[PDB]
Amino acid sequence: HGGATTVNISTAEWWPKALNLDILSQHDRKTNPMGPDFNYQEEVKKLDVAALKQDLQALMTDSQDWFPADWGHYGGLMIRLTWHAAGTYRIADGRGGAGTGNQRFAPLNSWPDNTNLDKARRLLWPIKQKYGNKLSWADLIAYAGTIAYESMGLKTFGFAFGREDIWHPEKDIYWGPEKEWVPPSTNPNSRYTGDRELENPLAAVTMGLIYVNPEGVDGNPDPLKTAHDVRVTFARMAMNDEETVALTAGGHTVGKCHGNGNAALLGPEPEGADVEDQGLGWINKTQSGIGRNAVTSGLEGAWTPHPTQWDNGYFRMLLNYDWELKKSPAGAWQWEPINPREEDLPVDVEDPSIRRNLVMTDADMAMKMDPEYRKISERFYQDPAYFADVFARAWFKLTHRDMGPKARYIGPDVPQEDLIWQDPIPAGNRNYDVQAVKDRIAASGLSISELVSTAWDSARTYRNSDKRGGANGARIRLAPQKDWEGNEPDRLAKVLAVLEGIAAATGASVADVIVLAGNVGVEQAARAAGVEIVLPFAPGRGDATAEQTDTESFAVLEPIHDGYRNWLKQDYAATPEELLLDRTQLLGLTAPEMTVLIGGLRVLGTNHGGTKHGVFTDREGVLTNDFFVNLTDMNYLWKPAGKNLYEICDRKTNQVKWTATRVDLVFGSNSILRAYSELYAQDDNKEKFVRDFVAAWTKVMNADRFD
Amino acid sequence: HGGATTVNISTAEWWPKALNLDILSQHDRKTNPMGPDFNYQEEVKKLDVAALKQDLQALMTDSQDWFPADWGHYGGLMIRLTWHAAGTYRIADGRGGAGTGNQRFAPLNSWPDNTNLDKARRLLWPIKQKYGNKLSWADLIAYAGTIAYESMGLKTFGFAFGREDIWHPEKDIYWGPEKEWVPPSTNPNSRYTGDRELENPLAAVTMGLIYVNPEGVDGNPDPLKTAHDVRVTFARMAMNDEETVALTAGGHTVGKCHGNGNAALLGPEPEGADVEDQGLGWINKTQSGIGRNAVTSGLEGAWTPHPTQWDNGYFRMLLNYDWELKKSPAGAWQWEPINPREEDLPVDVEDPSIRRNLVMTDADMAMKMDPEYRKISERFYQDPAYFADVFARAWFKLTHRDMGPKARYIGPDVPQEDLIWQDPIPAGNRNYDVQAVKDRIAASGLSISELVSTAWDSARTYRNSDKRGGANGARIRLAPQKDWEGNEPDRLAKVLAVLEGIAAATGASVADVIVLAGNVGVEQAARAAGVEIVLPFAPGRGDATAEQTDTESFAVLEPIHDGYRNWLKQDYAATPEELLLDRTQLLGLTAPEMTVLIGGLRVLGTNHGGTKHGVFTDREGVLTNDFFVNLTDMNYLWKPAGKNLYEICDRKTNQVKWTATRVDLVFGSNSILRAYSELYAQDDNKEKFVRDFVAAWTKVMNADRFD
Ligand code: HEB
Ligand code: HEB
Ligand SMILES: NNC(=O)c1ccncc1
Ligand SMILES: NNC(=O)c1ccncc1
Ligand code: NA
Ligand code: NA
Ligand code: NA
Ligand code: NA
Repeated sequence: HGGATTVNISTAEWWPKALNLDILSQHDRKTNPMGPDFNYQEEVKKLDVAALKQDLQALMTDSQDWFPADWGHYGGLMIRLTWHAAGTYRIADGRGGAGTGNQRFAPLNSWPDNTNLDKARRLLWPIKQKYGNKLSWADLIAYAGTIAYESMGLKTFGFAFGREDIWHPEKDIYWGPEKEWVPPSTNPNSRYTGDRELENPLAAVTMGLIYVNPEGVDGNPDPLKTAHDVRVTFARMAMNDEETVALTAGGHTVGKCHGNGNAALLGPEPEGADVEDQGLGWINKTQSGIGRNAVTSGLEGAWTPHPTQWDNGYFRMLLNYDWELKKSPAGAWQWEPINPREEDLPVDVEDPSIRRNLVMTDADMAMKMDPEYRKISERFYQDPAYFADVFARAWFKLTHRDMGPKARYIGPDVPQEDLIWQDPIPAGNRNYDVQAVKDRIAASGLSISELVSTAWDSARTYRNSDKRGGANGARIRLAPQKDWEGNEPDRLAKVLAVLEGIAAATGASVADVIVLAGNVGVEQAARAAGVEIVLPFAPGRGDATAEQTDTESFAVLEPIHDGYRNWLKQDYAATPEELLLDRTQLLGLTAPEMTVLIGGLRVLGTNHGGTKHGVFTDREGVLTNDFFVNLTDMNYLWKPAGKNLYEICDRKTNQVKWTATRVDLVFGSNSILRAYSELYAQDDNKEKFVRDFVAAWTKVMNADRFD
Repeated sequence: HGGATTVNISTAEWWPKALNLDILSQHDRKTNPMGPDFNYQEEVKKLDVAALKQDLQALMTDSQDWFPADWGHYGGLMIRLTWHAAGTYRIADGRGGAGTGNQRFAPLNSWPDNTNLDKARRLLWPIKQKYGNKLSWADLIAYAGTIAYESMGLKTFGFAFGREDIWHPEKDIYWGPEKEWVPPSTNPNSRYTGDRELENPLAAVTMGLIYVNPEGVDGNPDPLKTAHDVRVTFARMAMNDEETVALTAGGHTVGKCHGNGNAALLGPEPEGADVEDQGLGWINKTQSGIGRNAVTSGLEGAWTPHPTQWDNGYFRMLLNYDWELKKSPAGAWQWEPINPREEDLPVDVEDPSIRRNLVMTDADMAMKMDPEYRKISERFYQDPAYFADVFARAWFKLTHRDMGPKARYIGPDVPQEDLIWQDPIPAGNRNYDVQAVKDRIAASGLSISELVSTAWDSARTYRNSDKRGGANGARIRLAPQKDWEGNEPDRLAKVLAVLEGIAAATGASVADVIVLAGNVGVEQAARAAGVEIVLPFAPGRGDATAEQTDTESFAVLEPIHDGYRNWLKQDYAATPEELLLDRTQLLGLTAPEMTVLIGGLRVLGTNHGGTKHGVFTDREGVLTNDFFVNLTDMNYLWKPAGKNLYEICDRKTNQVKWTATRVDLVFGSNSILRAYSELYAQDDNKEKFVRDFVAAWTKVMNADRFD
């Protein structure tokens, strides 16, 4: 046969550095099986949430013969699922999280840490079958641990629904440079550089772990290094000290470690296992892997005397006893108590009249041994009421920190309360005379550059990874945002002065105006070209207050690179086009959209700094395919002027016609991008360019509109 | 930053064997930049072909300063472009060819053999700009060599238009196992196995060569090995001895080898070159690479005294002179004449008053030295008229062997003649009473299995790689097809007997009936389910005669594997699911379509051999999601029964409920496919399953309808 039917037969073997444009073309018609008028948001509403919880509760104690629930209670497992489902989230880029059901596809379905979560997912199947298209997996998975906590005795803070499902792995996510699973923090391709600093975009200490290692740093028990490790990793998943302790205690307040066997004797991870395993993994055909002779972490024992119940066991065991390293039966550093009481011994998973042992992971010990955590552990020990209130919030934050604003939240249990990390925003003045505001905007002595940049910049923060950022809420005017360099705070100030009063004058939100300012500016550059159109408009945006604005959090959204405005804050070690590709992907743009947006924003002179790189025109401020036209023109030759800069030179005359950056010239060099640049440079495609630029513009501006 | 912005950051690093489903999801909305009501077939019609040739002719002698035409004539280069554009085609799978404009994207844009074709493509740009959306690149490229031949003095047989463009590389194509360019025919990953046999699906002797090596087999001049090499490679691109000679002589009757420099001193291939090279490649910044001090093959000299003119020079030089190995200035085995005449010396590319040398490649020598080719070379020497008629056809076959049937051909120069390799088919009886034929079909004592298999099998031959195969022409009834095992010739015979007379009785083509037979059978299994529908229908199919049917050619289409009917002729070394993925891709099916088609065809008992593997039903012959339902059901466990077989067993009882093949179980193991199988197993999706199966069924049946 002659197809390329295995995954490694790619064009990525000869040119490994080459741009990964495939990440822009994800989740398209052909991969998606749903109809095209399908819409989950409206379909989920129709779901009998009441009945659903009837059945999740049901299941938690319906032990299946093919994978026996510890003590007749899957509660433990189901929480871990949801923990690990959410564990992947990182604040740098917002990627990862419970938000997509990413865990039922590779790579995550086969991470060491996600061991046996394959079973959990399958245990849920029959429910997802019963409820069908009204209950995505992403949601079902996010609920499972939450109902589990209820059934085990915790009042949880609430729940939303409305996480749409995907149908393949998120190609856009970079999980770390490692080549094998769980390596030491020094190998040829280690993610640690310098002062043992975890390179600045990742949240786990090694590949295929969720947050940290349980045997301690690099397999080497040390409660106080571990402590440090925990503090950074959780911080990068947006959790603070209080939250972190609360979560760890809260998790380990139920359930068990499983390591009562020989790890190596387990089958291959689910992506490695063969068709007979029903797409599960880590199956053990040699000996029994169910119930009691079962291995998962390699660690063995339960943190509490009653692991199917919510109680204070975790700090009671941790603070009362003294603890000491020992080795699981599978052979793993764990901590056990030095001569405890039989009463405190969790019993056996099959036969309740056999007492087994207790454990602590190195990360559990970090809670006692670290001076800062210790202070919090004490607080929850003698104030359980607080512990449970804190934890229930943190679990709910954990499981929703990536759904973005409350516009998208759905179903009966949604905290009516506004959390600061829901980046809240008022509703906007729905209706009023738009055309009037356009009128007054046009009046001001305000250039198309000024208009369009500001509008662009309010909008450019958005990212689908976790649905933060956007035009909406006009957080651009507020701190910390109005002082960011890339955001040009002088230009900004000036524009807002105008637009704030025009918005005051009109009772249309600064946001709506900031946007409409862009819109106008486009239409002006377009008309001046000769095609006159009205850009569409979505009024209704609120104006979020600085109280409801966690400024420390918003730093991860600072633009320190924006190709669309030829902005680069430093010289980074990633190429400035790789950088753009990242940005573009997070906006949710396609490759062609990315292509037009450059072409247009160049010739409208939106270039940050009043720089004129990639402004291939005499007709600056006028929406034309001029960029694409001179880019593709071989009357010119391109010369490096060092460092993200080139000179465009006439071949005959040798004079320099313009300058440009890698961001600009990537569209004339890359074969797929030059396909698009050639398209728009065609004589017959000036209307296409302009219709097209505008659709894309519009798309970006309505990026965060969940209404 | 945290995106996966370079190509090698994939899931294909941990599980290299894993199924490449990405090949099914190619050429989708997000990669495609055109509008959605765009349609090229109708848009090309509007093109001023007359003016186009005015300009191609124009260009052939408009030498550009940035890449100087040999003698003021690009003719040579432009032919080579089109040759190499078409060179990629292979008959095994139909993949490769001029048909898509695949050459302007990686990998082909950077093959060693395609060296400097990057310049050719760019030289054409301004024309493609001028004509815009009415002239795809795929067509423009296919024309360039054809107008070149005209302008140089050859009456070409004709031209079609209507090759749609792509916007990224055809991921489906496997070019060979090699890891470096042009290696020896023995390295760890060599494509040669056994008696130096080129493994049965590929048409070049090594990676990134078009057909064969010019320095001889493995760099080792031997006209008579080379000869053999040529004979097989060309045969695998569908050319016979007569055609092959004709083409080689015909090509080398104009143009030159360029090797007047230091090869190593050339820049990186276009995918390797940096943004400053304007997405060209092999640029030489150190010294001059234009005009005369120019390197391409490494060989140097011209095959004929007049290389810008069509003449008899090629055989005149080859047959009159005796020849001897020597070395280009770049250092390459070529053959030169032993003391020729100055008159016969092609002059210099810049200064016509300097005489240079002649060459022959080892493949040119193969024409003289091989006894069989020699006989043909003699024939063309003393009968130029014949040579040119033969060659013009072969060039036109070369450039159109992949466009499929003449339904798709467009524009003023199309040979009114029918060539046998256009797999011709009569027009069908457009209108007549369909419902009547349905009526009579239903009458016959003919099962849903019988109906649907036959209908499936007539249709299953189709492949988009080169648009051969399909329901149309009913070539299934004819030889060689009605004797293929997988095609079940008894069952077949029986059905046709019936359907032939029903078609005789009705004046609807056997093809239309064969299809409509399937259609009915579906509707019967569907109604019996309880959903009653009318499947759509495209009448109009002709019935091709066995005269207009090159039976040797049709062997490459024999189904020796069809998962959709659990058919496997042997035990191949590729996995039976990899095999399906290939088939599915060539049909043009998506992953979800692939998924339903299995689910349905199983339960309709279409399984080849009357086998019951993957027939998870009591209600055999009834269109239900039964397959998906029991597949996903964990009351069962799957046990290998050796060799593409498994037993589905009740966990409690240990009895065997059904059997199944890897093709069946791949949908319950693969994470992306089990996503789709779970979808269709949902309680709420029986109508979806059935609407969906039917759309897919329909798609397959109208696969070859270009009307
Ligand atoms: C929230 C929640 C949570 C959290 C946060 C956590 C956190 C954690 N964790 Fe966890 N875990 C958990 C919850 C949890 N957790 C659970 C539930 C479990 C168990 C369950 C069962 O039973 O399975 C665990 C389990 C577990 C285990 C065991 C596994 C088995 O099965 O065997 C381990 C090793 C761990 C570790 C860990 C670490 C290292 C950390 C850091 C911090 N953990
Ligand atoms: C048809 C057509 C054709 C064909 C078939 C061919 C076939 C061939 N071929 Fe060829 N070629 C050609 C056409 C051709 N051809 C041309 C046209 C040329 C050149 C052009 C120029 O001038 O560049 C060549 C060229 C050539 C060269 C040179 C390159 C440069 O530039 O330097 C070589 C080496 C060759 C080889 C060859 C071989 C080995 C073969 C096998 C067979 N090529
Ligand atoms: N390996 N882990 C288990 O088998 C399990 C854990 C928690 N509840 C039920 C089963
Ligand atoms: N390297 N080949 C050339 O430069 C060329 C060949 C044929 N016509 C024009 C230029
Ligand atoms: Na995310
Ligand atoms: Na407990
Ligand atoms: Na092809
Ligand atoms: Na000639």
